[PDB]
Formats: sequence, structure tokens, C-alpha cells
Amino acid sequence: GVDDRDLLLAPKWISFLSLSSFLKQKLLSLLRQIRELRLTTTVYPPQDKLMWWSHCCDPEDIKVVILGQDPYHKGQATGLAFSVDPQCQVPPSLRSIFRELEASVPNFSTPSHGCLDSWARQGVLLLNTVLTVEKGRAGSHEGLGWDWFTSFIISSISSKLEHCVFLLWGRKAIDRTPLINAQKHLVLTAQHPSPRWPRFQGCNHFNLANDYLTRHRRETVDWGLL
Repeated sequence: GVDDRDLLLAPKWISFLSLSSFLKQKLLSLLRQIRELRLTTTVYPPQDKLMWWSHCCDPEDIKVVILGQDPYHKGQATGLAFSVDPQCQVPPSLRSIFRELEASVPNFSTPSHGCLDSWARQGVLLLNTVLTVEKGRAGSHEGLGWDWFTSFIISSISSKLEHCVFLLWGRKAIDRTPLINAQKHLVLTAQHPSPRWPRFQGCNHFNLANDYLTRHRRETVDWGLL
């Protein structure tokens, strides 16, 4: 009943997630609502980038899941959490991320661009918990219906893979904790990187992720490859 291409997800992710006909409908209805909203408002990112994160990663090659809130809201959003097009300045959140890598990861030097696609090809999944935002208004799609979808993805990665690392940054990312199997994975939590939980400055998530990865005979992430 559902043309799987209307789901926008790469097909490796369709089979991995193996959404029921019901959940595919639920997703299609949300996608339709977003389209209708685009007639009155500007929504970021473009419709064709909402699932960009599925096109960069085969789901089995995931090593690290990084989870954000909602997309950048002033043009910068690419479809990958925290990443920016080369047309745009590195926003405060990514500058702060780089500052932590600069301070913590040997030979990391801060790039003049904010493109995180290199992390994606090394098996870092850069996921927002809410995949859209109205231009200008931060958090403005918070209760529109993305949450079941991103929660479903996090659960499936946790159930289907072994020994991934999840870096959960800020309250909404951290809410997904109960979905991740404590006997198989590592979760590291911090306060959100933009200026209750541990401070982001000093969290050392990047070296800790790699420590865990190397320990499970998996290949590290080269965070400085950008």
C-alpha cells in the first residue's frame, strides 16, 4: 500500500527499521503535514534533506549515535545533526563541540568549515530528536510528531546492533536513555553544547567513545578527519 520511496529513508534503513504498514502511514501523514505547512511557512531543512542521515550511513556500520534536539533554525540545517553547509558560519553549538575536541583529542585542529559528513562515513549517526523547525522559532516543531520516529530509530539501533556508543546531549536526547539496552551499549550524557547533568566542557565523550570502541575490537572514530 505504501510506495516506500514516499518514506524518503534510504532503503537499507527501511529494511533495518522494518516499519509496519501502520508506522509507514503514520510517517507519511507527518511528512504530508510538513508539506502542507511549507505553503505558509519556511521549514528547515528542505523536504529532501529530512532523512539525509540515512543516505550517508549503512545502519550496521554505526559505531556512535550523537543525538541533538531540533534542526538549526536560520538556514544552516543540512539534514545531519550539528552539521552546516559550506555557505554558513559555524554556529555556537558546533564551535563549542570543536572546542571540546580541540581541548581533548590529540592532533585535532579546528576546521574553517562545519561539515560533519566525514564523521557520517566513519559510522557516526548525527540524529536530531525532532527533524524540523519553523524558520526563526527554535523548538517550534517540538510536539508535531517526530518523537515516536526518532525514539523508534534509537530503540532499533540498540536492539539490532551490539556495542554502540550513544552520546546524548541535553534534556530531550537524554529522555531516550530508557530505550537503550544497558547490557550491550555505552551511553554518555552531558549538558547541551550551546551556551542537572554533567558539564559539556570537560565531558571527554569523544575519547571515551573510542576507548569503548577499541575495546570491542571495533575501529575508532577519527574525529579530526573533517
